[PDB]
Amino acid sequence: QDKITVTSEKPVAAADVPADAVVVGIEKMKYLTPEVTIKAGETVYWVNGEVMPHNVAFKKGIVGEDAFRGEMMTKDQAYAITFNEAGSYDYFCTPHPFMRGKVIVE
Ligand SMILES: [Cu+2]
Repeated sequence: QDKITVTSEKPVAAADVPADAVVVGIEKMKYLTPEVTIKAGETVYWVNGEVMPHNVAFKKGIVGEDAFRGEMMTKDQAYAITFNEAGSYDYFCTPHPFMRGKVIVE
């Protein structure tokens, strides 16, 4: 089905993120780590630092045949995606498509 596994449909509190996680922070309309590289099976967390809501989304054909739109995080919410397959995955923020980043899975 999908190259990815979503954990929780819902955003979790940043207080729920584990200490050893790879975390991509979001501040000032930017993903703070624009290119992160993990191994298949690892989970990436995004944590929104600001009051502007931000999500993580994938166009069609990137993590599956369909498009994927994560739920919106408000301030200090976090969001997790587990990447099962090796590859390069671009995401963007649905209401702010100039916000982009990528995950390299190997
Ligand atoms: Cu955004």
